[PDB]
Amino acid sequence: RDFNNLTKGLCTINSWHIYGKDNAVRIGEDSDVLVTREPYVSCDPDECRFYALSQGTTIRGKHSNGTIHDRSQYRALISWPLSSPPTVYNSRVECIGWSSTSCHDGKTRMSICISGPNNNASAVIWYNRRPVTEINTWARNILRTQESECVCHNGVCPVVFTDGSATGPAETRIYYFKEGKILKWEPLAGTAKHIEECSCYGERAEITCTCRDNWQGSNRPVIRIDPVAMTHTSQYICSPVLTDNPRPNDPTVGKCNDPYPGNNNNGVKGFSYLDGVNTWLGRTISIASRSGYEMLKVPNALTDDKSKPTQGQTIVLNTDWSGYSGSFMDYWAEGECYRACFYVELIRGRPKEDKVWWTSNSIVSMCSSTEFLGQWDWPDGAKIEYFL
Amino acid sequence: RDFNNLTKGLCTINSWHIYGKDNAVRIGEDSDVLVTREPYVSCDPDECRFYALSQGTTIRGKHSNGTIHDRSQYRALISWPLSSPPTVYNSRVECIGWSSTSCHDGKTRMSICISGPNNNASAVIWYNRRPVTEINTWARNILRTQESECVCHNGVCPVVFTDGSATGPAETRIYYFKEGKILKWEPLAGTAKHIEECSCYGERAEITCTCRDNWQGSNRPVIRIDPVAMTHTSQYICSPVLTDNPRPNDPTVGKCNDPYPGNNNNGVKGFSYLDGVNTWLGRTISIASRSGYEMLKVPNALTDDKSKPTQGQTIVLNTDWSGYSGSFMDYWAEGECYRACFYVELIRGRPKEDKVWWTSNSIVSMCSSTEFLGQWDWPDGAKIEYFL
Amino acid sequence: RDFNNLTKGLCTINSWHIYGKDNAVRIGEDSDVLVTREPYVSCDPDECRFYALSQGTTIRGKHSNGTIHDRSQYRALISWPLSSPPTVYNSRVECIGWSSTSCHDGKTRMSICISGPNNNASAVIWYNRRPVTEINTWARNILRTQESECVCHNGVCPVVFTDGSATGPAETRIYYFKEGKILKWEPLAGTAKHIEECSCYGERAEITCTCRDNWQGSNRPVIRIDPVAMTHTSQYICSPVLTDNPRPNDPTVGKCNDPYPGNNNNGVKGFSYLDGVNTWLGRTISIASRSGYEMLKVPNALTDDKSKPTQGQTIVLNTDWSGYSGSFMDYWAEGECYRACFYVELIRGRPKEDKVWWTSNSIVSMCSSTEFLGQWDWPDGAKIEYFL
Amino acid sequence: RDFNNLTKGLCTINSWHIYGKDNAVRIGEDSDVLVTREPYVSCDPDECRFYALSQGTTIRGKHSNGTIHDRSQYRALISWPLSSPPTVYNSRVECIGWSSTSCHDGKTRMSICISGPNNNASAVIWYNRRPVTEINTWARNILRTQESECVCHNGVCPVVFTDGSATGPAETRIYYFKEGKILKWEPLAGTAKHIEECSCYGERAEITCTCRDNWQGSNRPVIRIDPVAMTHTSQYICSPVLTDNPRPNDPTVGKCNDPYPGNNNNGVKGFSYLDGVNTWLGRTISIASRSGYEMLKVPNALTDDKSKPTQGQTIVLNTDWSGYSGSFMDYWAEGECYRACFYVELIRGRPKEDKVWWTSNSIVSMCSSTEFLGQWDWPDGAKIEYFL
Ligand SMILES: *[C@@H]1O[C@H](CO)[C@@H](O[C@@H]2O[C@H](CO)[C@@H](O[C@@H]3O[C@H](CO[C@H]4O[C@H](CO[C@H]5O[C@H](CO)[C@@H](O)[C@H](O)[C@@H]5O)[C@@H](O)[C@H](O[C@H]5O[C@H](CO)[C@@H](O)[C@H](O)[C@@H]5O)[C@@H]4O)[C@@H](O)[C@H](O[C@H]4O[C@H](CO)[C@@H](O)[C@H](O)[C@@H]4O[C@H]4O[C@H](CO)[C@@H](O)[C@H](O)[C@@H]4O[C@H]4O[C@H](CO)[C@@H](O)[C@H](O)[C@@H]4O)[C@@H]3O)[C@H](O)[C@H]2NC(C)=O)[C@H](O)[C@H]1NC(C)=O
Ligand SMILES: *[C@@H]1O[C@H](CO)[C@@H](O[C@@H]2O[C@H](CO)[C@@H](O[C@@H]3O[C@H](CO[C@H]4O[C@H](CO[C@H]5O[C@H](CO)[C@@H](O)[C@H](O)[C@@H]5O)[C@@H](O)[C@H](O[C@H]5O[C@H](CO)[C@@H](O)[C@H](O)[C@@H]5O)[C@@H]4O)[C@@H](O)[C@H](O[C@H]4O[C@H](CO)[C@@H](O)[C@H](O)[C@@H]4O[C@H]4O[C@H](CO)[C@@H](O)[C@H](O)[C@@H]4O[C@H]4O[C@H](CO)[C@@H](O)[C@H](O)[C@@H]4O)[C@@H]3O)[C@H](O)[C@H]2NC(C)=O)[C@H](O)[C@H]1NC(C)=O
Ligand SMILES: *[C@@H]1O[C@H](CO)[C@@H](O[C@@H]2O[C@H](CO)[C@@H](O[C@@H]3O[C@H](CO[C@H]4O[C@H](CO[C@H]5O[C@H](CO)[C@@H](O)[C@H](O)[C@@H]5O)[C@@H](O)[C@H](O[C@H]5O[C@H](CO)[C@@H](O)[C@H](O)[C@@H]5O)[C@@H]4O)[C@@H](O)[C@H](O[C@H]4O[C@H](CO)[C@@H](O)[C@H](O)[C@@H]4O[C@H]4O[C@H](CO)[C@@H](O)[C@H](O)[C@@H]4O[C@H]4O[C@H](CO)[C@@H](O)[C@H](O)[C@@H]4O)[C@@H]3O)[C@H](O)[C@H]2NC(C)=O)[C@H](O)[C@H]1NC(C)=O
Ligand SMILES: *[C@@H]1O[C@H](CO)[C@@H](O[C@@H]2O[C@H](CO)[C@@H](O[C@@H]3O[C@H](CO[C@H]4O[C@H](CO[C@H]5O[C@H](CO)[C@@H](O)[C@H](O)[C@@H]5O)[C@@H](O)[C@H](O[C@H]5O[C@H](CO)[C@@H](O)[C@H](O)[C@@H]5O)[C@@H]4O)[C@@H](O)[C@H](O[C@H]4O[C@H](CO)[C@@H](O)[C@H](O)[C@@H]4O[C@H]4O[C@H](CO)[C@@H](O)[C@H](O)[C@@H]4O[C@H]4O[C@H](CO)[C@@H](O)[C@H](O)[C@@H]4O)[C@@H]3O)[C@H](O)[C@H]2NC(C)=O)[C@H](O)[C@H]1NC(C)=O
Ligand SMILES: CC(=O)N[C@@H]1[C@@H](O)[C@@H](F)[C@](F)(C(=O)O)O[C@H]1[C@H](O)[C@@H](C)O
Ligand SMILES: CC(=O)N[C@@H]1[C@@H](O)[C@@H](F)[C@](F)(C(=O)O)O[C@H]1[C@H](O)[C@@H](C)O
Ligand SMILES: CC(=O)N[C@@H]1[C@@H](O)[C@@H](F)[C@](F)(C(=O)O)O[C@H]1[C@H](O)[C@@H](C)O
Ligand SMILES: [Ca+2]
Ligand SMILES: [Ca+2]
Ligand SMILES: [Ca+2]
Ligand SMILES: [Ca+2]
Repeated sequence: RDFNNLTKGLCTINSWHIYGKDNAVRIGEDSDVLVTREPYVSCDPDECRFYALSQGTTIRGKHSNGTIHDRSQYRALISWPLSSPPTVYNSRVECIGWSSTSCHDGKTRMSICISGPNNNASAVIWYNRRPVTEINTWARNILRTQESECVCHNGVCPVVFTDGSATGPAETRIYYFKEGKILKWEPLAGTAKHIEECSCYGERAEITCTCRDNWQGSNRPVIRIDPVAMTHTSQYICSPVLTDNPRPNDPTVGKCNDPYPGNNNNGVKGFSYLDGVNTWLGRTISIASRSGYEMLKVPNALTDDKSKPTQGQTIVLNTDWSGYSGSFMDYWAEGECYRACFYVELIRGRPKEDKVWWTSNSIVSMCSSTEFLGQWDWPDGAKIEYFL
Repeated sequence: RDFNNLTKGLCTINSWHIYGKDNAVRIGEDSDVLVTREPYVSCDPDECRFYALSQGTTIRGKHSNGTIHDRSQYRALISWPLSSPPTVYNSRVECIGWSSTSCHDGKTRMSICISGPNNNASAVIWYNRRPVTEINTWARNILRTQESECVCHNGVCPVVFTDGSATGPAETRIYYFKEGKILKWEPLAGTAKHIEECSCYGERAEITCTCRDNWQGSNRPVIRIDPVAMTHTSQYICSPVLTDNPRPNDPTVGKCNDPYPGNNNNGVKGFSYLDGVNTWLGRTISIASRSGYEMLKVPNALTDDKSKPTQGQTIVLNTDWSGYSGSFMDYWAEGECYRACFYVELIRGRPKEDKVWWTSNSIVSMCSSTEFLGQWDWPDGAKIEYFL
Repeated sequence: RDFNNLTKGLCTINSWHIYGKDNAVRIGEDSDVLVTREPYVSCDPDECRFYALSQGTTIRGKHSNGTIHDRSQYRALISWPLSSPPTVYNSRVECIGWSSTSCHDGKTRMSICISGPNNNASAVIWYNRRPVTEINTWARNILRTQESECVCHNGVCPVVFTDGSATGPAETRIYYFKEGKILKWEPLAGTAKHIEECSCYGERAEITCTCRDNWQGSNRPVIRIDPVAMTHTSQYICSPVLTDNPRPNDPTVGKCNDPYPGNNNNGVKGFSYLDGVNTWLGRTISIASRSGYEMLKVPNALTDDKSKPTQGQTIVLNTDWSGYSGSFMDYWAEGECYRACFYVELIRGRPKEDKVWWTSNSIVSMCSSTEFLGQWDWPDGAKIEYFL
Repeated sequence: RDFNNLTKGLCTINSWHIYGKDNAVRIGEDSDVLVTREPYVSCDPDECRFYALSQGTTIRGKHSNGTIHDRSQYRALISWPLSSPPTVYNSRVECIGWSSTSCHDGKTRMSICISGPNNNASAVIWYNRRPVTEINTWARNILRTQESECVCHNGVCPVVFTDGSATGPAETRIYYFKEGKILKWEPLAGTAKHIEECSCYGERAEITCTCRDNWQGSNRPVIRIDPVAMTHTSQYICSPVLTDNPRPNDPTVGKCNDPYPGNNNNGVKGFSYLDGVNTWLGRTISIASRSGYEMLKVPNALTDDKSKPTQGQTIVLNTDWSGYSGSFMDYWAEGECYRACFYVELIRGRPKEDKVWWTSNSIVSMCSSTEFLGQWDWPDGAKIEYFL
C-alpha cells in the first residue's frame, strides 16, 4: 500500500541463529533441481524467498556439463520458497540474464537482469513484473551488478553497477530507481578504487554497501548511500581483520582509504554490518580458497584501523566449501529494530571438485539474535562420490 | 472489471531486449517437460504466460516418437508461467485440440481450440474457462486458426480462421466474438490470395494481422481489422524485404496487391509491426530453411514497394534452428504507449535433426526498447547428442 | 454465497464437443502419474476438476503390481485440474477409501468416501473439507456408492448407496444430506431390482440417476429423485437400445419395469440423459467387453419400449478400450439451460492387457452442442509395448 | 481475526474413522518423496496439514543412506497438504532443525525448531513465518520438544521442552508463548520423574499432555496445563493398561504418582484422551517393538489404578510396523464439541528392516466418531523387496 521507509536501527547482534537452508545439492542428486549460482535472499511484505541465477539445466542433466562458466544465454534470475530447493517445478523466473539484483519497495518488486555478450551487455529493469527501463553498457566490458538484494527508501532503490575491467580501473555507477525509472545516476566517488558485487542493508534512512575490490584490495570497500539526497561516499573497512578471499594474513593495522595489498585480481562477494560496537564481519576461514565461513564481531571495524575480534561464530568449517555471501533483512517484521541477516553460498563441483563436470551450490542463511546462542556448522552435506 | 480498449500507439522501437526464454529442451533432457509446438505468449491484466500446443507426452517419454505429426487426439492448448518450461506439473490446459488462439478482453480470457479429423473438424470457444460456442468446419479441410494471441477492443475479439486447401484457394473467415459469442463473421476481402496463421496486434482502435500465404506468396499478407465497425481489408507487405520461408532472394521491388512468386506451397508463421517509419519485420535468416531470425527496420514496409533496411538486430544466428514467430503486447502495462513484443519458436528434432524420433521446441521472446541496446543471439541451447 | 437451485432445463443436444482429456497413461509412461480408476468430473462455482480413486502408487512404480484389485487401504478419492493428469504433485486428496461421490451445493463441497473390509465398511461424509458424519455398513457386504458426482438442490444433496450382494438382492438406500448431515434416508422403491453406481444430473428441481443393475438387467435402472419432497421412484429404461455391458443383442422391444435378461452378474457404470425427444444414451460398442463408446439419440427412451436411434456419435472406436462412464454438468455456467456433459474412463492394463501387471485409465470428457458437429474418436493413445 | 479459545468439551468417542493417509513410502518408491520422521498433523482455521522432520534427501536418493540418525544439519520441519506425500515439490519448510512443534492460535501459526550440536542446541520460535524469539540450551544435552502440535488458548500457547539426560534426571520446562514471545516459564512440577515428547490437546480451557517417561516409566506421564493462570501439574496414567513401548505385561494395578517399572531407558511418543468414561488410550500391540497399534477405551484411566478396557479398535496389525503417535484436533470445525484425532507414524527401514540403508515413514490418521464403526487395519503398504 505505502512505500517502505528505513525508520529503524539494527538490533543488537549477540549471535546468529539458523534462518534457512535448502540442501539443494543433496536433494538434487535424485530430483529435478536446477543448477544455480550467485544466490541471495530477499523479502517481500508477506514472504521471504531464495533468489539465484539458474543455469538452465538440472544438475543430473547432461547439460550441467560446462556450468562453471558464468555467462550464457541459458541463465535467468529465479526465485523460490524459503528453504525449498530451486526445482524446475517450484521456481519462478524473475527475468533473463547472468547478473542481477532485486528488491521490494513496500508496494512491489523491482528486479534487474543483465544479459548479452561481454562487449554489448544491457540491463533490463522490471517493476511489478513488467519491463520498464533498459540501460546499455557504457564501458563495453561485462556490465554487472550486485548479485544480492538492493534496498529501498520511500520508493527510491539505489543499485550499484560496474562496467569495465575486473583487473584494473572500471566505471562504477549508482543508479537511483523509482518505480523502475531512473531518477538519477552518479559515477562512483570517495576512495574505493574498484567495486564489484555490493551487499547492501538499510537502517535509519541510510543504505550501507560492503563490496569486493577485485583489482587491488583484500580489505573491502564500503559505499554509504543517502537515498533521500541521492548522494553517496566510499571508503574501505579500516580493520586489519581482512575479509576478501584470497587474502594475505591479518596485519595489526589496516587501511581506511586505500586497498590493503598482497593479493591482486581476485576476490569474492561478501558483506558486513557496520554499526559501531555492534559491528560484525563475514569471511571465509581460508585465506587461500573459498572454504569455511565465520562471523567476527569487530567493534568499529569501519573507522578503527587497529580493531580486532571480541567475539565470533563459526558458520561453515574450514573443511567445507563456501562461496559468495550477502546481506538481507526483513524490513517488514514487527518490532523496534531491524534484524540483520545473511546467506552464504556453498559452492560444489568445479573447479575444486573436478571429478564432476558441473558447478552448483546450496544456501545457508542466518539472522541475528540478542541471545548468546550456541553455534553449529552448516555444510552443504552432499557426497560428490554419489554423483560419479 | 472493464473491457480493455486499444487507446495507445506503439512505442518507438529502437531495438529489442530479452523478455523471456524457457530453455525447455535443455531442461527437458532430464525433467518432465511436455513435448510442444506452435507456441505463443499472451497477457492477462496481472500476468503474462507462455502458451503452446502439447503433444500429450514428455520428451523423454517413449510416446515422443512420432510427434512430428501436427494433429492428433493427444494435443491440447496449454499455458504456463513466463520463462518456466511446460512441464507436466506446472501446465494448465486451456482446451483440447490441434490449432488455437487465445486472448484476454480486460475482464476474462477467451481461448479457442480446434480438433477433429481433417474433413470434420470443429472449433470450441471457451470464455471464462467454460465452453460457450462451437463452429463446424465449412470447407471440410483442416479448419485452422492463428496459433498466436488474438486482440480485443471493448469486448470484441476478432479471430481469423482458414478452412480449405493449404496449396490452392481456401475459405478464410473473420469471426467477431464477444464474451465467446459470435457477433458477426465475414469472408476474407481485399487482395490477399491465401491466409494462414495470423499474428495480430492492436493500437489506436485498429487490429493489424501479419499472416502466411502458404499458396503463392513469399511476401506476407496483412489484414487490418476495425473492431468497432467489425470490418476489414487485406493486402501484402509491399516491401522487397521478403519475410516468409522458404523464399527467393530479395528483389529491388515488391508487390502490394499480389503474391511475390518464386516459392509455392510452403511457408512459416511470422509477424511484423507496421507503423510508418517505426516499422519492423521479422524473418528467418535462411531463405531455404527455418534457421536464424532477425529483425529489420524497414520504414513504410507496408506501403513502399522499394523500402529496404535502415537498422536491424540478430535474434538467432543462422547456425541455430528457428520456427514460428508471432506478436503479442502487454496491453495492461503502465505508460503512454504499447510496447511491441514477439516470440520465436526454436524447433528441435525432426525433420532437420532426425537422429531423434521427436520434434519439440523452446521459446525466446523479446520486447522493444527506446534505447539502442546491444544485441546477443538466443539459441535453444540443447545438444541433440545428449538425447541419443 | 447461496445454495444452488436446479432452475434450468437441458439444452438441446445436437451433438457433443470435446471438453477434456488427460492423456494420463501416455504421459505417465515417463512421469509421476498416479495409478487410478473410477474417475469422474465435478464442478465448483469457479472450477471444474477431475476426480478419481488413486491406488496409492505411480504407474511406473513397482507398487502398481496388483492394482487390478478394487479395494485396499492405499486408495483415496483425489482431484486435480481439468485435463491435467493425476500426478503425485498436483493431486489433492478429498478423503480416504475405495468408493466415492462428491458434489458442490453452491456454498461448498461434500465428498463421501467408503473404506473398510468387505463386511465392516463405513462411509465418512466430508463437508467443507472436514469430516461431519459417518455411516456404518447395514448389510455387511461392500457398502458402496455412485463413483460419480452427486447433485444438490437448495442444500439437499441425495446420494445413492448399495450394501449387499452384487449377484442377488441387496439393500439400496437414498440418503438426503444437507451440510453433510443426514436429513432423511429411504430404502429403494419402484421397480428397479438391483442398483449400483448411479450417474446423476439435475434439471428443473428433479434429479435423474441412471444406474447399473449388476444382478439381472442389461437395460439400465433409472431413479428419479425429488430433492424438495425428498422422495423418489425407480424403473428401467424402456428402450430396446440396451446400454449395459456385457449385454445381449438389441431386441425390438424392451422392458419398463423389469430387467431385460440374457446376462447375469455383470455390468458397467454408465449414464444417460432422459429428456423426451432430447434423450441420449451412452454405451460401449461391444456387447461383450468394455470397448468402444457411442452416444445414441433415442427419443423417449425412458418411456417408449420400441424407441430406436435417430442420430448418434462415435466417441471411442470399437478397437480401443473404454470403461465406466458418467454424467456431470456445470450448474454455474451462464445461459438459459444446463449443458449436458459426460466422461468415459479408458481402462488400460489388466485384465485385457495382461502383459503389464497394472490397471489404470485415462479420461475423455464431452459436452453437448446445439450445433451438428463433426465427430472424431478419442482413444487413450498409449502403447502397452512401451511399458514392457 | 480473533484468538481461538478452548470453549468446547470432547465429543463422545464410540470409535475412530479414517482421516488421512499418505502412502508415502509406496509412492516414494518411484517419485521424489522426502525422507522423513517424527510426523504430526496440525490444523489452521482453513486447512489441516501434515507436518514432519525432513532428512534433506529423497528416499531413492543415495543421501538416504544414514537417515536412521536423528539429528543433522540437513533436517527441517516441513508441512504439506493432508494425505499427499511429502515431496520435494509440494513441501513447505516451516523452519530448520531436528526437533519441533507447531500450532495456530486463531490468528497465525507459531512453529518451533531446535537445532545444534548435542551440547549447544538452541530453539528458534517463529510466528507469522518470521523468527521472533530464541532460547539457548540450559542443560547442554539435546534440548528437545514435543514433536507434535501445541495448543493455544487466547493467544497463550504452552510448549514443553526437555534438556538433559534421556536416561536419568533432566530439566523439563514449560514455556508460555504469546505471539512468539515468552510470557513465562516454569520448571516441571508434580510427580512425573521424566518427560519427553508431549502429545497435547485442549478442551474447556485446559490443556492435557500425554508424554513419554524415557527413564523409568512404562505408564505415561501426564501434564495438565491451565493456560489462563499459566500453571500446571503432573502425574502418571493410573491405569494398568500400560501404553509405552517397550513395556512389561499389563498388571492388575498401576501407579498414579510413580513410574511403573520393568523397562528402563527407552520408550516411544504416544498419546491419550483422558475424559472420564470417554477415555481412550493408544499403544503398540507388541510389548517388545514398535509394531501394531490399538485404541482401547479405559474408563477413568487417569484416576483409577485398576481400570481395564471396555472397548477397542485395531489401527495397525501386530505384523506391521508402527512408531510415534500423537494427538491433534481441528479446533475450528463447526459443532458443539471437539473431535478427538490422532496420527500414527509407520516407520519403515532401519533398524528393523536393515536390507535398506534408510529409515523413513508414512502416516495414518484417525478421528473419533459417535457411531460404532467397523474397523480395518491401516499398514504402510510398501514392499521393502522393491527397494532392493
Ligand atoms: C557453544 O556456543 C558458543 C557460541 O558459539 C561457543 O562460544 C564461542 O566460542 C567461539 C570459539 O571459541 C568464540 O569465538 C572466538 O571468539 C574470539 C574472541 O574471543 C576472545 O577475545 C576477547 C578479547 O581479547 C582482547 O581483549 C581482551 C580483554 O578484553 C584481552 O584479554 C585479549 O588479550 C585481547 O587483546 C575476549 O573478550 C574473549 O573472552 C570472553 O569469552 C570467552 C569465551 O570464548 C570466556 O572464556 C572469557 O572468560 C571471556 O568472558 C575471548 O578471549 C575470536 O578471537 C576467535 O576468532 C579468532 O580465532 C578463530 C580461530 O578459532 C579464527 O578462525 C578467527 O579468524 C580469529 O582468529 C584469527 O584472526 C585474528 C584477527 O586478525 C587473529 O588474531 C588470529 O591470529 C587469527 O588469524 C589467523 O587465522 C585467520 C583465519 O584463518 C587468518 O585470516 C589470519 O590470516 C591468521 O592466519 C573466535 O571467533 C565465541 O566468541 C564464543 N562465544 C561466546 C558467546 O562465548 C562455545 O565454545 C560453544 N560451547 C561448546 C561447549 O562447544
Ligand atoms: C552492439 O550491438 C549493436 C546493436 O545490435 C550492433 O550494432 C548493430 O549492428 C547490426 C549488424 O551490423 C546492424 O544491423 C544491420 O543494419 C543494417 C542497416 O544498417 C545500414 O544501412 C543504413 C542505410 O543504408 C541506405 O541508406 C544510407 C544512407 O542513409 C546509404 O548510405 C546506403 O548506401 C543505403 O542505401 C545506414 O543508415 C546504416 O549506417 C549507420 O549505422 C552504422 C552501424 O551499423 C554506423 O556505422 C553508421 O556510421 C551509421 O550511423 C547502416 O550502414 C542492415 O542492412 C543489416 O541487414 C542486412 O544484412 C544482414 C547481414 O548482416 C542480413 O542478414 C539482413 O538480411 C540484411 O541484408 C540482406 O537483406 C537486404 C535487403 O533486401 C539486402 O540488401 C542484403 O543484400 C541482404 O540480402 C541477402 O541476405 C538475406 C538474408 O539472408 C536474404 O534474404 C537475401 O535473399 C540476400 O541473400 C543489419 O540488420 C544494426 O543496425 C546495428 N545497430 C545499431 C544500433 O547500430 C553492434 O555491432 C554491436 N557491437 C559490437 C561491438 O558487436
Ligand atoms: C462428420 O460428422 C458427422 C457427425 O458425427 C457424421 O455424421 C454422423 O454419422 C454417424 C455415423 O453414420 C451417424 O450416426 C448414426 O446415426 C444412425 C441414425 O441415423 C439414421 O436413422 C434415422 C431414422 O431411421 C428410422 O426412421 C427413418 C425415417 O425417419 C427411416 O427411414 C428408417 O428406416 C428408420 O426406421 C434417419 O433419420 C437418419 O437419416 C438422416 O441423416 C443421414 C446421415 O447419417 C442423412 O444421410 C439422411 O439423408 C437423413 O437426413 C439416418 O439414416 C444410427 O442408427 C447409427 O447407430 C447405429 O449404427 C452404429 C453402427 O455404425 C452402431 O454402432 C449403433 O449401435 C447403431 O446400430 C446398432 O443399434 C441399433 C439399435 O438397436 C440396431 O438397429 C443396429 O442393428 C445396430 O445393432 C448392432 O450393433 C450394436 C452396437 O454394436 C449392438 O449393441 C447390437 O446388439 C447389434 O449387434 C449411428 O449412430 C450420425 O447420426 C451422423 N450425424 C449427423 C449429424 O448426420 C459424418 O459421417 C461425418 N462426416 C464424414 C465425412 O466422416
Ligand atoms: C466390525 O467392527 C467392529 C468394530 O471394530 C468389531 O467389533 C469390535 O471388536 C473388537 C475386537 O474384538 C473389540 O475390541 C476388543 O474389545 C475388548 C473389550 O470388550 C470386552 O470387554 C467388556 C467388559 O469386560 C469386563 O466387564 C464385563 C461386563 O461389563 C465382564 O463380563 C468381563 O468379564 C470384564 O471384567 C465387555 O463389555 C465387552 O462385551 C460387549 O461387546 C461384545 C463385542 O466385542 C459383544 O459380544 C458383547 O455381547 C457385549 O455387548 C467385551 O467382552 C478389549 O478387551 C479387547 O482388547 C484386548 O484384547 C486385544 C486382543 O484382541 C489386545 O490386543 C488388547 O491389548 C486387549 O487385551 C490385552 O490387554 C488387556 C488389559 O490389560 C489384558 O486383559 C489382556 O490380557 C491383553 O493383554 C495382553 O496383550 C497385550 C497387548 O499385546 C499386552 O500389552 C499385555 O501385556 C498382555 O500380553 C479389544 O479391544 C471391540 O470393542 C468391538 N467393538 C464393538 C463396537 O463391538 C467387529 O468384530 C467387526 N466385525 C467383524 C465381523 O469383523
Ligand atoms: C574444503 C577444503 O577441504 N578446503 C581446504 C582447507 O580445508 C584447507 F586445508 C586449505 F589448506 C586452505 O586453503 O586453508 O586448503 C583448502 C583447499 O582444499 C585447497 C585447494 O586450498
Ligand atoms: C541450423 C543450420 O545449421 N542451418 C543451415 C544453415 O546454417 C545454412 F548453412 C543453410 F545452408 C541455409 O539453408 O542457409 O542450411 C541450413 C540447413 O542445415 C540446410 C538443411 O538447409
Ligand atoms: C479393444 C479391442 O480390441 N476390443 C475387441 C473388439 O475390437 C472386438 F473385436 C471384440 F470382438 C468384441 O468384443 O466385439 O472383442 C474385443 C476384445 O478384444 C475381446 C477380448 O472381446
Ligand atoms: Ca580483492
Ligand atoms: Ca509462402
Ligand atoms: Ca447388468
Ligand atoms: Ca518408558
